[PDB]
Amino acid sequence: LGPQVAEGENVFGVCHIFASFNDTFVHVTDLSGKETICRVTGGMKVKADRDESSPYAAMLAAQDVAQRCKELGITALHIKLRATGGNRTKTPGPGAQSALRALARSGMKIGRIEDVTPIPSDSTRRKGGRRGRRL
RNA sequence: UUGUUGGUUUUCGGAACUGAGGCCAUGAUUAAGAGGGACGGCCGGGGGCAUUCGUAUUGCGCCGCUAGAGGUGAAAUUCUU
Ligand SMILES: [Mg+2]
Ligand SMILES: [Mg+2]
Ligand SMILES: [Mg+2]
Repeated sequence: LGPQVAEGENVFGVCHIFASFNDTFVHVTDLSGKETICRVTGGMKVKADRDESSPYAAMLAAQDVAQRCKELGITALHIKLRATGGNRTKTPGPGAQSALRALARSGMKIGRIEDVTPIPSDSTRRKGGRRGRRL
């Protein structure tokens, strides 16, 4: 079902991983990124909203992305990790490691890894007020 | 400053204006680790006007795949074939 490639050569995809503190997205596209092979999220694997960002949920999602990518015919992935970005946090959420760990452990070749968190050159006011989120 | 009068022969001192002189060693303290100002080469997210760029947030159009997404201590209001 995949492309006709020599067995000494492999076909590359791009896995956009969006690891927030509320959910994890494992999204594999082609090199252009316009076409999609398989987007599974951490909320598609758990029943509780609290666990949508869990490392376990991120691992299970990465595993479904790995199987679909292989059956479609992807063999290697370029990783593009991102946090929420913008005015929000820049550290990737707890599911970032498990998703990338699960991809490598699922027999998925890894190409180039790069952080793509959108960083503002300063921007819109952040939510919370000047006194912040007084939790 | 002439005692027979008066005219005094008058002189007299002072007070103004004015010209030419000489003479004074002729006449201006210093340059504030006070200040002002000049100049010189710099220096600075100092101020005003115009201009340029940056990515992000939000919205929209097209395309892809898909059933969730979001949010939280947990949720729900909310968005969604
Ligand atoms: Mg969540
Ligand atoms: Mg959620
Ligand atoms: Mg406190």
